[PDB]
Amino acid sequence: YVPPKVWKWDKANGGAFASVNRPVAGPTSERELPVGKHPFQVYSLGTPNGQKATIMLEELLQLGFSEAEYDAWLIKIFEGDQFTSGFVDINPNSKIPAMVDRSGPEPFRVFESGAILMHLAEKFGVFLPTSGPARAECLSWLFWQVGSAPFIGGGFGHFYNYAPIKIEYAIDRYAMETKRLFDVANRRLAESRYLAGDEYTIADLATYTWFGNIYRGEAYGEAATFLSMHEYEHVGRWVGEIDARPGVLRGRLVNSSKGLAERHDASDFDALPPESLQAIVKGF
Amino acid sequence: EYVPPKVWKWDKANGGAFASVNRPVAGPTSERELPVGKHPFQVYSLGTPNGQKATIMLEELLQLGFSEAEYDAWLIKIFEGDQFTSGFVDINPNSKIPAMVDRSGPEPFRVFESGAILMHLAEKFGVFLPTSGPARAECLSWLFWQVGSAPFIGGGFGHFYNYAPIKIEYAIDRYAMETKRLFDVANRRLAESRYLAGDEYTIADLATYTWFGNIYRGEAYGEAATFLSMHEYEHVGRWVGEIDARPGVLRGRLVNSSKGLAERHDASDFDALPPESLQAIVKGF
Ligand SMILES: N[C@@H](CCC(=O)N[C@@H](CS)C(=O)NCC(=O)O)C(=O)O
Ligand SMILES: N[C@@H](CCC(=O)N[C@@H](CS)C(=O)NCC(=O)O)C(=O)O
Ligand SMILES: N[C@@H](CCC(=O)N[C@@H](CS)C(=O)NCC(=O)O)C(=O)O
Ligand SMILES: N[C@@H](CCC(=O)N[C@@H](CS)C(=O)NCC(=O)O)C(=O)O
Repeated sequence: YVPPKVWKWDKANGGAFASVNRPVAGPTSERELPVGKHPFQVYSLGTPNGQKATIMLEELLQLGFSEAEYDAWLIKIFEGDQFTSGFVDINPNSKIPAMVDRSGPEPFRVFESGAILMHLAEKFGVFLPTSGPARAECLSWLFWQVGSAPFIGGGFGHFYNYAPIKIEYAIDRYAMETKRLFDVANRRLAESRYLAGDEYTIADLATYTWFGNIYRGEAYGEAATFLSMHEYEHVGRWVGEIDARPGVLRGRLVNSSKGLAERHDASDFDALPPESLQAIVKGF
Repeated sequence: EYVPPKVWKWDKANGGAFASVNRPVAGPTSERELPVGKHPFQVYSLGTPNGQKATIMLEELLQLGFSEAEYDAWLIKIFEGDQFTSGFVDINPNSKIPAMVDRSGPEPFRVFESGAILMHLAEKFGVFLPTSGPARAECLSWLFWQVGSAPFIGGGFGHFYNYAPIKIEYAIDRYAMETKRLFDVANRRLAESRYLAGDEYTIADLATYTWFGNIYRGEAYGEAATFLSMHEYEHVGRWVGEIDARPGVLRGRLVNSSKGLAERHDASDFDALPPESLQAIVKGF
């Protein structure tokens, strides 16, 4: 194989995502989004990125902020729901999560999980230092997470778990980088309880959804063995602490095949068996 | 066909040119302190698109008269492992450029990641980022979009098309397709808006412009502009052309660059270059 002078879209690419991945953006059909009664309207799926948004909102509800009540509407990314006119209008990039803030007289969109986390942390004044050097430390780790997850999911996850052919050079490239990123976190968590200081912030939440899912064996087949996750004992400590947070236990279940399809009221969780909200096990 | 082992082992080089630095472990590999100059901001960087975000931002602030944005930009040679000295790891645990130390107050502190540097500076000086209101959310959305998507352009497309030792059709196709999709996102936005997050230039534009302009104008990744049909993105081209004319862009692009200044330690340093370099875009080597 020799790359052509001009790339053309003529072959399938993406494995399980080959029915949605395209070289062009924009909507593929006309459909409006549903709107509920609560101030925050979230359009998402319970992947690590969706979980950032729904955990953040559940964290705010644990603190008593009624302005954080939310409707979490299901977006099925294997089905192309991210390409409806209504979804593209709230996220031009056609990825979950995306949100509409309806808490004021004029609604507006917020897209990208990092922007959603920042927006909510700034609105309520929690989980992000409002000023001082600690703010810069938190932002540094949050942007680090956003800039590095593509290597873990779009790189390692894709080539290890979804690509139709196993490609040694690509698997090696992204397995190596994923381990390096876990080592960055592990070395930080050897010296600090949380990534950006002594307290849990949005930088921890953002990293945790990805790292905990991989570390505890729930993501990408046998990846936890493949990547020698046992090496990262400080990551493990921090995953265990965050796993225990009530807002994490609730938020991780939203838009999830193992939890709630959607969330429209706090009482929706009463439909689940009590075991679904109990401690995330660590052993085998 | 290849069969992955049960447990991954680091048994083969990976990275092409970058195989002399890419590792599955983090942390410092030598003890060396960072140099420190006289100015309030100390930047440790290289004039890649990500380094240019930092140096352009500082030059934009100096363009507005903010003397508190004066800076030393020290060169970090990423092919040679300068990013793994103890001094550099101390300011960026992730060992990537740009990173900086804010020495403007009584206690210095690190800021790492280009997006965090842009936000830190925009918040400090109250410019290039709406301080409140729905426009702030729009700006942050586009800025995080840039940071979350550049890995597909550089770590995906650029790597497989330009650096990997073997041309891998599936990987080149995956990331060429995604790079084009991201250009199309920007192109469709810029068809309806002068800038990404509204009518005015913000840090979201600066962050995206360094990458998109370098690819679009033909200076990144060999023949990528022809390969990716850059001529298709006329609104990206219009926006690149507008940002190209800003003096802070023209100066900041030249910092830590093999076609500009190796380092910046004072505003007069630019008088070492041909004067035309400050007046029109210079394409990198
Ligand atoms: N940088 C983005 C990444 C979001 C992302 O990868 N979303 C995925 C699910 S986790 C998605 O919606 N993919 C749809 C698609 O690629 O078509 C963020 O942090 O929100
Ligand atoms: N178009 C995407 C569809 C899959 C997708 O969006 N995956 C998510 C995780 S479910 C991902 O890798 N997100 C990267 C990030 O968060 O930056 C692809 O082909 O990789
Ligand atoms: N998300 C990071 C990406 C920074 C990045 O990719 N830095 C590259 C040069 S542009 C680097 O220093 N690479 C060194 C290495 O990989 O060893 C940011 O926006 O700052
Ligand atoms: N370790 C890196 C070294 C090269 C590198 O860091 N490249 C930069 C551009 S020079 C990149 O793609 N950064 C991704 C980003 O900005 O998110 C690799 O092999 O990809």
